[PDB]
Amino acid sequence: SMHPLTDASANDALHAYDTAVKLAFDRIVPVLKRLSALQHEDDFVGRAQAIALEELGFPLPEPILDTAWVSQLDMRTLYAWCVFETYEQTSEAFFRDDPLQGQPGSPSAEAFDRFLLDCGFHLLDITPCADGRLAHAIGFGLRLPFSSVRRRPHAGALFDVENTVNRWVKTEHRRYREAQPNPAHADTRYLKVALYHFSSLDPQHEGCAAHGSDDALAASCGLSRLKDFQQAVENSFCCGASVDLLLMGIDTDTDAIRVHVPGMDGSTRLDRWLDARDVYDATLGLPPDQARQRVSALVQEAAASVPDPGMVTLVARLFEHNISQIDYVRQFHGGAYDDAGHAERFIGVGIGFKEIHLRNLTYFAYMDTVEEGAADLDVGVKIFKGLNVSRGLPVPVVVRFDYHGQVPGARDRAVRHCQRVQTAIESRYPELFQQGLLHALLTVRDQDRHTPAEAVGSTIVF
Amino acid sequence: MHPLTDASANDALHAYDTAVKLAFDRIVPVLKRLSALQHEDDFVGRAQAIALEELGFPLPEPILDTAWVSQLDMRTLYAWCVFETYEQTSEAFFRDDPLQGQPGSPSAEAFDRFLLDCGFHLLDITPCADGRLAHAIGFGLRLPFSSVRRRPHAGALFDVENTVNRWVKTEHRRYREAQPNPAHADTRYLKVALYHFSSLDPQHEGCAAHGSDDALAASCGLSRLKDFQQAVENSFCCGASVDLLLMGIDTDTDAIRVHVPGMDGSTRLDRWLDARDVYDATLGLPPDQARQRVSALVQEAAASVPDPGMVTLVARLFEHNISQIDYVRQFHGGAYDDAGHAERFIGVGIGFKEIHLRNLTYFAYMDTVEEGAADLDVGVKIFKGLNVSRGLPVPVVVRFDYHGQVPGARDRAVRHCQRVQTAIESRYPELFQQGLLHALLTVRDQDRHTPAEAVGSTIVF
Ligand SMILES: O=C(COP(=O)(O)O)[C@H](O)[C@H](O)COP(=O)(O)O
Ligand SMILES: O=C(COP(=O)(O)O)[C@H](O)[C@H](O)COP(=O)(O)O
Ligand SMILES: [Zn+2]
Ligand SMILES: [Zn+2]
Ligand SMILES: [Zn+2]
Repeated sequence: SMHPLTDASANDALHAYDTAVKLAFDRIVPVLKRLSALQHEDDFVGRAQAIALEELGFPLPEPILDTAWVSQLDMRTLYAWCVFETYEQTSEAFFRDDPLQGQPGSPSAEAFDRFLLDCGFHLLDITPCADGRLAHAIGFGLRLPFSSVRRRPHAGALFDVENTVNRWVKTEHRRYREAQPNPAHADTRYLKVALYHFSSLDPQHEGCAAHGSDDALAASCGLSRLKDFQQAVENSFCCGASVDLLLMGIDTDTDAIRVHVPGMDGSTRLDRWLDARDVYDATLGLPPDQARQRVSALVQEAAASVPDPGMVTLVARLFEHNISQIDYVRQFHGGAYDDAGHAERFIGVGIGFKEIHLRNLTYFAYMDTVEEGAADLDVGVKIFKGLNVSRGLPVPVVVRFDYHGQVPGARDRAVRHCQRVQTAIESRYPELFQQGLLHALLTVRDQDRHTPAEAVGSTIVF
Repeated sequence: MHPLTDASANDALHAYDTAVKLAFDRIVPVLKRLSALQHEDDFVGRAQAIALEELGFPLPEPILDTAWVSQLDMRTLYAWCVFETYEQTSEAFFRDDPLQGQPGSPSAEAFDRFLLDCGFHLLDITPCADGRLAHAIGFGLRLPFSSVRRRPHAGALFDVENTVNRWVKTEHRRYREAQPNPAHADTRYLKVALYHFSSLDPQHEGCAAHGSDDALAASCGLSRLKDFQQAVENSFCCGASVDLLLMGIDTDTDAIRVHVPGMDGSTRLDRWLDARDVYDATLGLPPDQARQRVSALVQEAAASVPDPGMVTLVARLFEHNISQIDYVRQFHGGAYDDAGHAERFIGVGIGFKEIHLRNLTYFAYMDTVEEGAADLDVGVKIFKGLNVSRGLPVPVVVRFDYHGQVPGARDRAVRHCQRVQTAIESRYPELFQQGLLHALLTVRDQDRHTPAEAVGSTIVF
């Protein structure tokens, strides 16, 4: 890679990972086209199974192939099935092989938690925008181990203030009772980050659709939620409780971040920021340790007003990491992603997917209640009415809910919550359903341990 | 062949009718060939090449490129092919003038002069909208299309009040431009009502707007004619009148019959002069005499002493219709086998300037669906038997004329078309959702002689 701070080996491993997962999804349609052409031939059911097993790595539903002759092979359902099975194998390998090398207990996960405490933060809770183009922001954009971070995605970065406050009490409680992540009377803070995005190449149409592609607006709402969380904590607990804040954006064309370096008490400005492109150039010609020393100087000078020193160290580390992602896009994507808009393979709805860390793989819509999250799901369906329905393909929806395995009943409740979402989806797009253009897979994840999600129902039935 | 038949004209018109009808009827056979090929590797390539050869255009690629999922969407291709065929048909009408009767054509200039000599400064014709009469002007009466206002209506029930308004507009143009002639000149506006009947099966193949009763269709057509005249005479001072002509046509043979009127439009409903008796009466005569005998026959069939120019003009229509009688004997055995409805698409809105062939278009006049949905429902039921019976969609072409001098009239017309489309999609949601009904939106600038313009479609990509 060109920049002396860039992790060339990591760019290689990351690039192979992205390429392999995308290829698995992209070979579905060529395989299914080939199958469609065989549906009148002699041993089609047998032939199809062996073809699918050999080129997709999993079989197809026997009763679909069996019943093709009545009307025709139901490719819409087969497409959904294959997307679902590919999601499922992808997901499995994530938990089993740790492609990002960031699982709990991994060297880089423990290391980042240690560095974080060294900067005076005992938990990094980041809300990116739920835009599928930001799904790699943690693992690729900031090169952080995914298990060292609380990732809480929302459309336009509008996280839930009340639930954040509660995550803070939980965190405080484990500090008091288990000294995890650290002792309770250590001088560390909860750090809440909001991460907006924008398009340098098409600043006006390809930005954050939840804020009308107005960069200034997405940054303002993002900061406004940060400030509310901070105020909520101070007003809700005795003895000067507080949190730290960080506002950031990322360019969906180049993956370069920009940061509004705050001053000690959270003071940040919306019109001033440090851009990673600018940092990258100021250091491109230096030895690593001198480049690193310049990043700190730049972050320090860029502070809205006198900043907290740990904040400088952490923020400097994020720029150092993003530099690798900047070279990544330059070295693998001509300096600008050809898929500037939405190109996602399936819609994910419910709780953020622990295991999705790839750009443009999943259009995510958060929803804890259906009658509360329909809007974002609607934006996602209309996106896919273009990506998929226009090609004759259905809209593959993957429902997710985490649960605490160590709580009796929790798994069954989450499974029953998956089903009310499915029931709600079926009511809401009744036409798309009827026609075979919308399908749902239900999944649940024991968040109490590092284990694969598990499928617990589907709109595909035999 | 009759001594008065224009042989070569009969060939040219036949060559035209068979050409356009071939274009439309080649569609199904092509789509049948494509359907057989949709599992082959090079399907898209082979289909495009078949369509170019056969229909002369290629197909929407999205529909071919995705046939492997749903299967090949024939209903939508068929509609799209009918629309594309209509566009090529229509564009070539204005480009090539197959009838040799556009504005400024020698034929049109000749006939405009002849109408003036007969004492008439405008010829306004309402045939029943029935698809079996769309060729009445160009084939049946051999008139240049542009020398004539054609105003079709179900059962020939034209708008009395709007016709008076057309008379007013005509006089005004005589006053201000002396076009077609000075206002003081002793000419009259001529309104014609053309009803039809079936000589082979009079009980069921007649004018369905009037229950296939010949008398009712004849008498309602006259009722409108009288009412128009009475309306002019009552609404303006001084002279203020119009001339009238009630005619029918047999849809089995294309013979006309004229109720020759007295000078003041005195028309008898029970007595007519049938072109078949004219035909037989003059068949053994050399042309010069045959023309004389047609004259004396029209003179003698008048209800009371006729106007001299009316006698001349009606004699010319008989002389002209005798060729069309020979036409149907030559190329249709003396009786069309498509005795009934065999139209290739529904047309709604204003009459189609460019449509002049028998059983090509089921036309439903309407300003809005809210009115004349009855007339549209009739067509839709018919195309359930013609197209939905065999799995094909019902193709609708909406047309509105607008004055391409009024600023924004084109815009107004386009929005009028979409207003109709919404109303149609609401009237037949079952067919529309099952993809068994599609609409093409066309507007035509009626201030000059250019082709209509396609402005939207239910087929969407
Ligand atoms: O970070 C999140 C939230 O969203 P995402 O899955 O996108 O990261 C997970 O809940 C982690 O497992 C937290 O760890 P724990 O549940 O043990 O506190
Ligand atoms: O009656 C007609 C033609 O009847 P049809 O359209 O049914 O053949 C009109 O005189 C003109 O054509 C209208 O406008 P324009 O002068 O532009 O043609
Ligand atoms: Zn087949
Ligand atoms: Zn966004
Ligand atoms: Zn009729």
